[PDB]
Amino acid sequence: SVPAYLGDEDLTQETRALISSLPKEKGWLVSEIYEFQGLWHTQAILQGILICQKRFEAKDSDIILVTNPKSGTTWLKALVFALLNRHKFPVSSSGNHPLLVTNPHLLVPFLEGVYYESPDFDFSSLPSPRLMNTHISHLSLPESVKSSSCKIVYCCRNPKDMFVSLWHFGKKLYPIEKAVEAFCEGKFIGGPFWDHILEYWYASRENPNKVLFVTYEELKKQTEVEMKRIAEFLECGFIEEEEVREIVKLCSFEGWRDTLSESLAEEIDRTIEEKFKGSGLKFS
Amino acid sequence: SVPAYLGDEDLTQETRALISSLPKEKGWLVSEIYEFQGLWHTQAILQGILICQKRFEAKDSDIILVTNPKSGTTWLKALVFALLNRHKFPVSSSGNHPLLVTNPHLLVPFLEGVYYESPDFDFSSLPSPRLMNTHISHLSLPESVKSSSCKIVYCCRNPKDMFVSLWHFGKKLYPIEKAVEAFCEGKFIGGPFWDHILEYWYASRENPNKVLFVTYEELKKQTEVEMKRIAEFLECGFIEEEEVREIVKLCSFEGWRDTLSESLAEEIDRTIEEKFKGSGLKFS
Repeated sequence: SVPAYLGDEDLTQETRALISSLPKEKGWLVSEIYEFQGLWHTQAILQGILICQKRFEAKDSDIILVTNPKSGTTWLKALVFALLNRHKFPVSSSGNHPLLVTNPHLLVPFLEGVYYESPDFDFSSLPSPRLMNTHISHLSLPESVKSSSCKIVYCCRNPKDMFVSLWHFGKKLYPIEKAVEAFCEGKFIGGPFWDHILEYWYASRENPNKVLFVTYEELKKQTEVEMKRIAEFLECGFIEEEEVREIVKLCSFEGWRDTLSESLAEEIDRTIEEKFKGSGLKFS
Repeated sequence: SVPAYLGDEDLTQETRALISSLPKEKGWLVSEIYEFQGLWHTQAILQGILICQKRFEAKDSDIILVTNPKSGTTWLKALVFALLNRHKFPVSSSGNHPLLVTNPHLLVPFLEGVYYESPDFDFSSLPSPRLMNTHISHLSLPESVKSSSCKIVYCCRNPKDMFVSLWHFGKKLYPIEKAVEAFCEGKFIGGPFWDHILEYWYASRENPNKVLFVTYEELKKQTEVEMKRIAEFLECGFIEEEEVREIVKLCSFEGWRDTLSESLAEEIDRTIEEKFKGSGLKFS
């Protein structure tokens, strides 16, 4: 009858009611999720964001990569990080490049977990500009990130793709057809999914100098194309074609299509089209 | 005729000669390795250690995991980190546990790369006690780590195992028989290998309250056994049997034996036995 007990008890001696007052669901998949600023968070993700907002101090030099919960981010982390550092750490430095020395999930911090398990971590001690990547949805960014001039890179994956993500946990740690109902309803780890996509979409169309929307499927189909387009969203000059090829070349060392059945796909397909009808965002 | 150029140019405007004065090798596998305090480092690893020593401030509360270059450390990182945090983040917290929210290579920092690519990073901002894990060999520890009371966990893998590690790079980025000659000679990324093992061995036998030596092969054979032994090297009380089982159980979601031929194995086998003859350390 009490939220779970996770870390830094101290900062929880005066902050533990807000959490215990939000709507929560249930089932067996996840324990006690809570609805915060419009979305349902696992208790873990929520305690983080909660300070992740109270403390994060953006810098116009930052660059936030936004992705969905549980889908791999390696390549998305290794990729760009390699793009920015082409002179600091030449893409030709092979074994000396940060990607051949340090795991990509230490080089590009997930605030959420940084603030979750290490609430005192000092991001101001990392080098600027900064590269990191998060799960949050628009309307929950650190005041500066919103009122600052960094650069947003939103990396979207088809829901049916993001769905399998959350599903995995339910496989590792009410069949799949049930979990889909929840996903499509929106009271599911990370949803209602059609908003953990549409505001960064309309966010990109509205203020294209701060927010960029890239589909993970196109990032894969034409990697060199999308990268040329990403580097032109937060840079200041020209980028050779061979520059982009040298980067992807370096990063080469880093689904539903086989998990859902036609009906559950169509089911999500029916909600995609609907939720995304008229918005301009069409899913392949 | 100049070492490569890697990051923070600033701190390299007065420090760049030391590097350019150490012995170096060659071949094609690696570019320009340098011998520092007895060992050969890739240029990257060396620039790190170099400040990693000038700056790191140990805390008797720390805990350093020492491992060899390139061999996977996930499970070794996920494992212990889970052991210490059994109350801060209950092993039963499943999806809320730091291991189901943050990649294990961000939770347990590799100083080397932290100091390499982020020289200003403030480790004093992480929570204590601290968990991190490094590649260095004994005689290169931060003054405090040596003159402090933290706790060393050295995780050794058979050389022929560590060898394949360094070899991999030569596969991704002079056949294998040649690389073995270098490994066995010692002027190879990380060697002379029989010392990136024997001082933490005699280090453990000499001061068993600070340095522990665990073979990765036993860590695998009897995971619950070794863990009970690790937790008793840097703790202060009793640990249930089911405690250890709950931890490994949680971490379950996280070679040469097929790469070397009998002759090259025996070749390294001939050097193991020799280098390790009389020392007490015998390899299976």
